[PDB]
Amino acid sequence: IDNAVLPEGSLVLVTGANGFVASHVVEQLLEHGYKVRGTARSASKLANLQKRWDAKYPGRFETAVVEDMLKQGAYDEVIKGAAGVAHIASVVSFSNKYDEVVTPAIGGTLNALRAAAATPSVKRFVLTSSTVSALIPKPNVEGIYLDEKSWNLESIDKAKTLPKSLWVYAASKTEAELAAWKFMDENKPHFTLNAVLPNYTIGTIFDPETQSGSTSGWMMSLFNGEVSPALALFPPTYYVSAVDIGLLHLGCLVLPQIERRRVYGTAGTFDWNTVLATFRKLYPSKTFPADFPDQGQDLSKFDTAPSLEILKSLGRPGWRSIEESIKDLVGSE
Repeated sequence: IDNAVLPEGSLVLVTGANGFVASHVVEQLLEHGYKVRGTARSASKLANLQKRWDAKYPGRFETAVVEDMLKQGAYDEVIKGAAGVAHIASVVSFSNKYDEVVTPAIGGTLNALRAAAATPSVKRFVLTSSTVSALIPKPNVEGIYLDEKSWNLESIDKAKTLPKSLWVYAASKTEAELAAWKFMDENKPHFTLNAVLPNYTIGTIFDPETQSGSTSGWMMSLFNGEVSPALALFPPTYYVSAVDIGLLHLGCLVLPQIERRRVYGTAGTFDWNTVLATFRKLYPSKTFPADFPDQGQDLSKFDTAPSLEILKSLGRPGWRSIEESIKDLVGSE
């Protein structure tokens, strides 16, 4: 990578490396010559992914165990020697008290930032956030533009008032990311922070046994013919390729021109009927559900300027298409 701020072969700590999105961040780091120390709550969580990375990138991936993200000193061992940190682990609480969800969300974010601030070798920190820190999609509503100053302030109220799950998740992601930027502003540490905000990530599932509770796992369920009533809870939104998400994290870790940015992972709009149409083109002889009721379309637009700058600097023309992203997940013919 031209002008990479982390020298080739540098070590990057990736927390929560067994997650679906996180595993694509790992893969792109390893693909570009970096060493990765990937954490999980137990070594068994990473066993299958470790075997893949041991074959594909021998000697470049190391499993690490961080059982408790919230513990003081949780990262004291695994941060050592790291030049970059991709913080993809999070504590997701299902408590019916708002503070019991938002407190560990913020705490897990700050715990990693504090460890990085205490480690002089860390030059770059990338936080995995979500487009829900900007908005929950509003189908068929015009005039919505999201830029790097857009925040889901609406979600905090709804999470405290509604007698839902999506709004509570949105509020916790919003508060966690705000706490990260506030940490940088209060403490002015020696490293630079960027955040990647994926929308609906579509790509290859490297380990289906453990990664099927993910955006791509739910899509794979539909490919196999299942029609959960829960599909109606997903509004029309933007997709993004899993490879592209990995590249966006890589660019946030190594590209000199990307500093203090919120990088939207928002390639194009889609709904479940777009997915079904793509399935039918990829597998014309496979049986798929007929179209779902119309849910409207996402008419919002995101400022993807830093995202496209990253992709171009990394040798990509632009976003991977939804057809290619879904093919990465399900194959073709």
